[PDB]
Formats: sequence, C-alpha cells, structure tokens
Amino acid sequence: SKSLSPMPQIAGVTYYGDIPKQPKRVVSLASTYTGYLKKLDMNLVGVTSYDKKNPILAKTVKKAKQVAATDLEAITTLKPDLIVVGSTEENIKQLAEIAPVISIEARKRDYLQVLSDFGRIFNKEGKAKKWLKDWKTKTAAYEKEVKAVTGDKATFTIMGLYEKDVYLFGKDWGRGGEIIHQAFHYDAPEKVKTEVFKQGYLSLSQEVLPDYIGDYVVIAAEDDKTGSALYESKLWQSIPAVKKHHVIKVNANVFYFTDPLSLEYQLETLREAILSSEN
Ligand SMILES: [Cl-]
Ligand code: NA
Ligand code: NA
Ligand SMILES: [Zn+2]
Ligand SMILES: [Zn+2]
Ligand SMILES: [Zn+2]
Ligand SMILES: [Zn+2]
Ligand SMILES: [Zn+2]
Repeated sequence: SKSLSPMPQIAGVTYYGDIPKQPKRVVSLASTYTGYLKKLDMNLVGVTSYDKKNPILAKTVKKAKQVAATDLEAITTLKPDLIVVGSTEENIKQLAEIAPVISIEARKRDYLQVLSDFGRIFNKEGKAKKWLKDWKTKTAAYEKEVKAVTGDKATFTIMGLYEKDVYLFGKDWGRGGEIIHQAFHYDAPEKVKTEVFKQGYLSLSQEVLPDYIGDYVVIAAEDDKTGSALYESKLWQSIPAVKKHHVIKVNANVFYFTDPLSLEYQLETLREAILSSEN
C-alpha cells in the first residue's frame, strides 16, 4: 500500500522487501546512518543506544525509543514502515518480517555519497544536494582558516582510546578522520599512510606511538578517565606534538560518527581546536 522507493542499485546497499519512498515511522538500528535519515527529515521512532549517547544527535530524537536489533517485540510495537541496518547484523531475516529493510555495507560509498544515495532512495535529492553544496563550500573555507595556522603541509594522525587499548585511524573510519583528511586535506605521517590508511584502522602498542605522530594528533575517547594514564606518562610527554600542545582531545560519543548532524559539530570543534592550539 505504500508509494515505493525507486530502489536504485548502489554499491553496498541491499533491499529486503519493498522500500517506501516516504516512510513515516523509521527504526534505525545503525548509528552510522541515523543522522543521515534525520538530515533528510525522516521521523525516527526507534534509534540505537549509541544514538542516545551522541549528545548532538540525541537532542533531535528525544521522541524515539532506544532499541537493539534483538528487540523484535519492541520494534514490532513501534509499527515501523522502514528498518535501517548495517550489513553485519545477524537477524536481518527476522527484522525484514516486521518491515522492509535497507542494509548497508560499510565503506562501499564515502561519507558524503551516503547522503546523496539516501536522496535517491527517498526522492529527497534537493535536501541532500543543498547540504552537500554548503558542506563543500564551508569545508574549503575552513581548510584555509586552519592551514593559515598550521601551514599547508602539517601532518595529522587520528587516534582513539578504548579501555586499555590504542588505535590509529585513516581517512574514513570516523574519529574525525573524514574532516581532517577528506575535508581539510591534511596529510598524515608516512607510517600512518603506509600502515593505517588502506585497512582504515590499526591496533598499536603504546610504546610505538611516537613513531606515528608528526605535527598534530586528534584523539577520541568516550570519557576523560580512559586516557589519563597515557597522558601522564613520560613516553607521551616526550612526543614533540605533545610538547607543542598540538594534541586535540575529542568526545568519541559524537566523533565516532560521520552523519551530517554529528559532522557539523565536529567541524566547528576541530576548527576551533586548531586555532586554540596556538593559545
Ligand atoms: Cl569533542
Ligand atoms: Na556502518
Ligand atoms: Na589561538
Ligand atoms: Zn509491495
Ligand atoms: Zn514470522
Ligand atoms: Zn584542499
Ligand atoms: Zn561506551
Ligand atoms: Zn603550535
């Protein structure tokens, strides 16, 4: 009974059932995509725990219920007309019995393409295009502002802390890499480009961190406690970027994401942080 999406064939996108063109009750089970759906003015009736913990996105989905993919009863009761999932979810068959499902395989389309792809799926091309045009202009302008401070050839490394572990990231695995590397066009150290960029992420022992940091480091964490021991260590304090105050500590609860809402916050935050590194 619903008007249907044209359901274009797009790398990484799989449809289960007849996708509505204008869904009225969307359940997002993939925090990667929730904010894209919000930017295109979808009514989100269910979202993930990560979405509720994203302090930027959460403000826009207060009426949505938090659900997990296993919550077949709760999701059914929300009466969705569309469910959105990542391709690694394991009960897509059961979910597709409740409502049509869009399943997206991460990384097959870039962080901007995902928005225009949803524009095609939902016939919201104008909303997507206007956002993307503004993003292109704004990021080019901000690139000039930040490189006026650092110089054009400064190297950046994207890092994240989780529990006792340290990770490096490339240009397309969140933690600010899309903005730093794709939008501001900052280079990375050679070792990061060689060892990290293709896979997208790399687990590292803390003792080798100096070898992967050049001019600046952006470090994501979910709380202030996680990095405290690292930051106080002689190892960390010996790194030139640390001595120069070129460490930018960011809130992973928003910086994991690449949706438009999260990105807008991240962009202003990173611009201001680079300016502030010379206080
Ligand atoms: Cl932050
Ligand atoms: Na994803
Ligand atoms: Na400053
Ligand atoms: Zn049908
Ligand atoms: Zn059944
Ligand atoms: Zn550039
Ligand atoms: Zn957590
Ligand atoms: Zn400086």
